[PDB]
Amino acid sequence: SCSMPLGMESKAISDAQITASSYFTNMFATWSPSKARLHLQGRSNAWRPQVNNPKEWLQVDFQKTMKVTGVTTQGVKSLLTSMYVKEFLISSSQDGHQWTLFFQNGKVKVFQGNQDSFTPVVNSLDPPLLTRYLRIHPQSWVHQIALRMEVLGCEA
Repeated sequence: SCSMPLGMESKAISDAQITASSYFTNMFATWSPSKARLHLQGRSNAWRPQVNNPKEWLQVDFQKTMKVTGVTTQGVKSLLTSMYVKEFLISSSQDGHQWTLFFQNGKVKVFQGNQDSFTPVVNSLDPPLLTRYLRIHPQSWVHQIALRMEVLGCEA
């Protein structure tokens, strides 16, 4: 009863609500944070950071506190090239300035992500995370960091 998609795919979460540490742009494509939407199609249809390293992150601002019970991630296949995140961390904030890593079994939880560029993977957050802001922190990837995502949950 608390697993509704919050609005990445539907665009109920607007472009302005999605930001990142950096993003990759060249003459071919512009992989801006607001392209990180589950199942999005087109030339520029995922977020990619400017460099591939675990210092990079993607942020969503719900604009109020929500109850988050899962995240869904997907990579992207750009032309003939596969790109996906294999493992990631999650951090959260109410105020947008002080952040907390999501913990499980005594330590920072390393979420197991994708195994291809096109199939979604759902990761449960238990206990649920009550938060206004979410950040995803890629830790390992195939070829390049690329993400499309959805957030699952309900009202706080």
